[PDB]
Amino acid sequence: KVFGRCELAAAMKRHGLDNYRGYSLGNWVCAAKFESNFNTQATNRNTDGSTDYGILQINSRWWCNDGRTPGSRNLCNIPCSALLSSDITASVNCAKKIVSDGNGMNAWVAWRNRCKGTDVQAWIRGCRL
Repeated sequence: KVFGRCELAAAMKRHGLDNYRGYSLGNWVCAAKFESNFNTQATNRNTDGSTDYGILQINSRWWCNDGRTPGSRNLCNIPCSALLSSDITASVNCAKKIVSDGNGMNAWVAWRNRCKGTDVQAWIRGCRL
């Protein structure tokens, strides 16, 4: 499923991401936009053989099991395919573990390179939250 930007913002707020660990809602919407273009089915292979899954492009080396990433952890205790659901609950809860890991949202290359230091709240203007 491809989200609308306000529809995603509403869903992320419902699941408690707004100001989670100090990151306002605009950061999470901006990250999703540049990681996946709001597409829950987005997958991307990495050079080391791991794969990124879902709206926040969560990686199979550490956070989920896809059965083809040898010597990998499953810290969110889910199959990676669960991150492709139009229900974003698993993606959001796993992201809550990731952002608490220590590096914050710098864990997402796209957020750091494309959202950090910008007017992220522009991503929720006009939305009815």
